[PDB]
Amino acid sequence: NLYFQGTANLTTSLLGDLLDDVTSIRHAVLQNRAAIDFLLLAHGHGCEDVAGMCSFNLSDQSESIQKKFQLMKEHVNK
Amino acid sequence: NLYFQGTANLTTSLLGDLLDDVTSIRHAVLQNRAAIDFLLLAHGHGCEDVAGMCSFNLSDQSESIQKKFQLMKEHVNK
Amino acid sequence: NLYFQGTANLTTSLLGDLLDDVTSIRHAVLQNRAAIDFLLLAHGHGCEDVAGMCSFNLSDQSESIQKKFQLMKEHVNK
Ligand SMILES: [Cl-]
Repeated sequence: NLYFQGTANLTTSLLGDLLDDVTSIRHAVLQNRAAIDFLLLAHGHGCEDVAGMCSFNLSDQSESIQKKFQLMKEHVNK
Repeated sequence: NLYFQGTANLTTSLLGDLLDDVTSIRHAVLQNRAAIDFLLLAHGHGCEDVAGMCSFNLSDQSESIQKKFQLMKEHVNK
Repeated sequence: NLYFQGTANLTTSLLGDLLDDVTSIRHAVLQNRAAIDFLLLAHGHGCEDVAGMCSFNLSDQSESIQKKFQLMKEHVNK
Protein backbone atom coordinates (compact mmCIF):
# COMPACT_ATOMS: atom_id res chain seq x y z
CA ASN A 1 0.00 0.00 0.00
CA LEU A 2 2.69 2.41 1.01
CA TYR A 3 4.79 0.98 -1.76
CA PHE A 4 1.95 1.82 -4.13
CA GLN A 5 1.64 5.27 -2.53
CA GLY A 6 5.41 5.76 -2.90
CA THR A 7 5.32 4.91 -6.61
CA ALA A 8 2.40 7.26 -7.17
CA ASN A 9 3.99 10.12 -5.29
CA LEU A 10 7.25 9.84 -7.18
CA THR A 11 5.17 9.98 -10.35
CA THR A 12 3.25 13.13 -9.36
CA SER A 13 6.51 14.77 -8.17
CA LEU A 14 8.29 14.05 -11.42
CA LEU A 15 5.27 15.04 -13.53
CA GLY A 16 5.03 18.36 -11.69
CA ASP A 17 8.62 19.18 -12.61
CA LEU A 18 8.12 18.04 -16.20
CA LEU A 19 4.92 20.09 -16.72
CA ASP A 20 6.69 23.24 -15.54
CA ASP A 21 9.59 22.54 -17.95
CA VAL A 22 7.18 21.97 -20.88
CA THR A 23 5.32 25.22 -20.04
CA SER A 24 8.64 27.04 -20.05
CA ILE A 25 9.61 25.57 -23.43
CA ARG A 26 6.27 26.48 -25.13
CA HIS A 27 6.68 30.03 -23.80
CA ALA A 28 10.13 30.24 -25.33
CA VAL A 29 9.04 28.78 -28.71
CA LEU A 30 6.34 31.43 -28.99
CA GLN A 31 8.80 34.24 -28.11
CA ASN A 32 11.16 32.86 -30.72
CA ARG A 33 8.39 32.78 -33.33
CA ALA A 34 7.54 36.44 -32.61
CA ALA A 35 11.25 37.35 -33.02
CA ILE A 36 11.34 35.52 -36.37
CA ASP A 37 8.26 37.44 -37.50
CA PHE A 38 9.93 40.76 -36.62
CA LEU A 39 12.97 39.77 -38.71
CA LEU A 40 10.72 38.76 -41.63
CA LEU A 41 9.08 42.21 -41.39
CA ALA A 42 12.54 43.77 -41.47
CA HIS A 43 13.13 41.95 -44.78
CA GLY A 44 9.82 43.19 -46.23
CA HIS A 45 8.04 39.85 -45.84
CA GLY A 46 4.93 38.84 -43.90
CA CYS A 47 4.51 35.79 -41.71
CA GLU A 48 2.38 34.19 -44.43
CA ASP A 49 5.62 33.80 -46.41
CA VAL A 50 7.02 31.07 -44.14
CA ALA A 51 5.21 27.92 -43.08
CA GLY A 52 3.55 28.22 -39.70
CA MET A 53 4.97 31.60 -38.73
CA CYS A 54 1.55 33.30 -38.50
CA SER A 55 0.37 30.68 -36.01
CA PHE A 56 0.65 31.32 -32.25
CA ASN A 57 -2.06 28.79 -31.34
CA LEU A 58 -0.04 25.75 -30.32
CA SER A 59 -1.67 22.88 -28.50
CA ASP A 60 -2.06 24.20 -24.95
CA GLN A 61 -4.05 21.94 -22.70
CA SER A 62 -2.72 23.44 -19.54
CA GLU A 63 -6.15 23.92 -18.11
CA SER A 64 -7.21 20.31 -18.37
CA ILE A 65 -3.70 19.06 -17.53
CA GLN A 66 -3.49 21.18 -14.41
CA LYS A 67 -6.91 20.08 -13.23
CA LYS A 68 -6.07 16.40 -13.79
CA PHE A 69 -2.73 16.90 -12.04
CA GLN A 70 -4.39 18.45 -8.99
CA LEU A 71 -6.98 15.67 -8.90
CA MET A 72 -4.19 13.11 -9.19
CA LYS A 73 -2.29 14.60 -6.26
CA GLU A 74 -5.40 14.81 -4.11
CA HIS A 75 -6.34 11.25 -5.06
CA VAL A 76 -2.84 9.82 -4.54
CA ASN A 77 -1.56 11.74 -1.54
CA LYS A 78 -4.63 11.64 0.70
CA ASN B 1 -8.53 -1.77 -6.79
CA LEU B 2 -10.74 0.91 -8.20
CA TYR B 3 -8.62 3.41 -6.37
CA PHE B 4 -5.62 1.95 -8.18
CA GLN B 5 -7.59 2.00 -11.46
CA GLY B 6 -8.55 5.63 -10.79
CA THR B 7 -4.94 6.67 -10.25
CA ALA B 8 -3.85 4.89 -13.41
CA ASN B 9 -6.59 6.39 -15.52
CA LEU B 10 -5.86 9.90 -14.38
CA THR B 11 -2.25 9.23 -15.35
CA THR B 12 -3.07 7.98 -18.86
CA SER B 13 -5.52 10.90 -19.35
CA LEU B 14 -2.95 13.48 -18.33
CA LEU B 15 -0.17 11.80 -20.32
CA GLY B 16 -2.35 11.79 -23.44
CA ASP B 17 -2.81 15.55 -23.18
CA LEU B 18 0.88 16.10 -22.47
CA LEU B 19 2.07 13.96 -25.43
CA ASP B 20 -0.13 15.96 -27.80
CA ASP B 21 1.29 19.23 -26.41
CA VAL B 22 4.90 17.99 -26.79
CA THR B 23 4.18 16.88 -30.39
CA SER B 24 2.80 20.33 -31.10
CA ILE B 25 5.87 22.03 -29.62
CA ARG B 26 8.39 19.90 -31.62
CA HIS B 27 6.43 20.72 -34.79
CA ALA B 28 6.69 24.41 -34.02
CA VAL B 29 10.44 24.27 -33.18
CA LEU B 30 11.14 22.65 -36.54
CA GLN B 31 9.04 25.28 -38.40
CA ASN B 32 10.94 27.97 -36.54
CA ARG B 33 14.28 26.42 -37.48
CA ALA B 34 13.28 26.36 -41.17
CA ALA B 35 12.29 30.07 -40.92
CA ILE B 36 15.69 30.88 -39.37
CA ASP B 37 17.43 29.03 -42.21
CA PHE B 38 15.51 31.09 -44.79
CA LEU B 39 16.62 34.30 -43.05
CA LEU B 40 20.25 33.08 -42.97
CA LEU B 41 19.98 32.43 -46.72
CA ALA B 42 18.67 35.97 -47.16
CA HIS B 43 21.86 37.21 -45.46
CA GLY B 44 24.08 35.10 -47.74
CA HIS B 45 24.86 32.48 -45.08
CA GLY B 46 24.23 28.74 -44.95
CA CYS B 47 22.84 26.77 -42.04
CA GLU B 48 26.33 25.42 -41.34
CA ASP B 49 27.18 28.93 -40.11
CA VAL B 50 25.07 28.65 -36.94
CA ALA B 51 25.19 25.81 -34.44
CA GLY B 52 22.54 23.18 -35.02
CA MET B 53 20.62 25.00 -37.74
CA CYS B 54 21.23 22.30 -40.38
CA SER B 55 19.74 19.65 -38.10
CA PHE B 56 16.05 18.72 -38.38
CA ASN B 57 16.50 15.30 -36.75
CA LEU B 58 15.40 15.94 -33.18
CA SER B 59 14.72 13.06 -30.83
CA ASP B 60 11.33 11.78 -31.98
CA GLN B 61 10.26 8.59 -30.31
CA SER B 62 6.63 9.04 -31.12
CA GLU B 63 6.34 5.58 -32.53
CA SER B 64 7.53 3.77 -29.45
CA ILE B 65 5.82 6.28 -27.13
CA GLN B 66 2.49 5.90 -28.89
CA LYS B 67 2.69 2.13 -28.81
CA LYS B 68 3.56 2.10 -25.10
CA PHE B 69 0.75 4.60 -24.44
CA GLN B 70 -1.80 2.42 -26.22
CA LEU B 71 -0.58 -0.67 -24.37
CA MET B 72 -0.79 1.26 -21.11
CA LYS B 73 -4.38 2.29 -21.76
CA GLU B 74 -5.41 -1.21 -22.77
CA HIS B 75 -3.63 -2.64 -19.74
CA VAL B 76 -5.02 -0.08 -17.27
CA ASN B 77 -8.54 0.49 -18.52
CA LYS B 78 -9.60 -3.09 -19.22
CA ASN C 1 0.87 -7.41 -8.14
CA LEU C 2 2.46 -8.17 -11.45
CA TYR C 3 -0.35 -6.27 -13.07
CA PHE C 4 0.60 -3.32 -10.88
CA GLN C 5 4.28 -3.89 -11.73
CA GLY C 6 3.37 -4.03 -15.43
CA THR C 7 1.50 -0.72 -15.28
CA ALA C 8 4.39 0.93 -13.45
CA ASN C 9 7.00 -0.37 -15.85
CA LEU C 10 5.11 0.80 -18.89
CA THR C 11 4.95 4.20 -17.21
CA THR C 12 8.69 4.40 -16.50
CA SER C 13 9.46 3.16 -20.05
CA LEU C 14 7.24 5.77 -21.65
CA LEU C 15 8.46 8.54 -19.33
CA GLY C 16 12.08 7.71 -20.19
CA ASP C 17 11.36 8.19 -23.88
CA LEU C 18 9.41 11.39 -23.23
CA LEU C 19 12.12 12.95 -21.02
CA ASP C 20 14.72 12.37 -23.74
CA ASP C 21 12.42 14.00 -26.33
CA VAL C 22 11.80 17.03 -24.07
CA THR C 23 15.57 17.39 -23.46
CA SER C 24 16.11 17.33 -27.21
CA ILE C 25 13.45 19.99 -27.79
CA ARG C 26 14.84 22.40 -25.13
CA HIS C 27 18.28 22.01 -26.70
CA ALA C 28 16.87 22.94 -30.08
CA VAL C 29 14.89 25.96 -28.75
CA LEU C 30 18.06 27.37 -27.21
CA GLN C 31 20.04 26.86 -30.47
CA ASN C 32 17.24 28.59 -32.33
CA ARG C 33 17.27 31.51 -29.89
CA ALA C 34 21.05 31.93 -30.37
CA ALA C 35 20.52 31.94 -34.18
CA ILE C 36 17.83 34.63 -33.81
CA ASP C 37 20.21 36.72 -31.71
CA PHE C 38 22.90 36.48 -34.41
CA LEU C 39 20.38 37.69 -37.01
CA LEU C 40 19.32 40.58 -34.74
CA LEU C 41 23.01 41.53 -34.44
CA ALA C 42 23.26 41.44 -38.23
CA HIS C 43 20.43 44.01 -38.33
CA GLY C 44 22.18 46.27 -35.79
CA HIS C 45 19.89 45.31 -32.90
CA GLY C 46 20.59 43.72 -29.52
CA CYS C 47 18.67 40.91 -27.89
CA GLU C 48 17.10 43.42 -25.50
CA ASP C 49 15.09 44.66 -28.50
CA VAL C 50 12.89 41.55 -28.68
CA ALA C 51 10.99 40.01 -25.79
CA GLY C 52 12.83 37.16 -24.14
CA MET C 53 15.68 36.89 -26.62
CA CYS C 54 18.39 37.69 -24.04
CA SER C 55 17.20 34.83 -21.83
CA PHE C 56 18.82 31.39 -22.09
CA ASN C 57 17.73 30.30 -18.60
CA LEU C 58 14.66 28.20 -19.32
CA SER C 59 13.18 25.98 -16.64
CA ASP C 60 15.57 23.02 -16.54
CA GLN C 61 14.89 20.62 -13.73
CA SER C 62 16.76 17.79 -15.31
CA GLU C 63 18.74 17.13 -12.20
CA SER C 64 15.78 16.60 -9.93
CA ILE C 65 13.77 14.89 -12.69
CA GLN C 66 16.55 12.45 -13.46
CA LYS C 67 17.04 11.61 -9.80
CA LYS C 68 13.31 11.03 -9.28
CA PHE C 69 13.20 8.94 -12.47
CA GLN C 70 16.06 6.73 -11.29
CA LEU C 71 14.45 6.34 -7.87
CA MET C 72 11.16 5.48 -9.55
CA LYS C 73 12.77 2.78 -11.68
CA GLU C 74 14.62 1.30 -8.72
CA HIS C 75 11.46 1.42 -6.63
CA VAL C 76 9.19 -0.03 -9.34
CA ASN C 77 11.41 -2.59 -11.02
CA LYS C 78 13.00 -4.23 -8.00
CL1 LIG D 1 12.04 27.57 -31.27
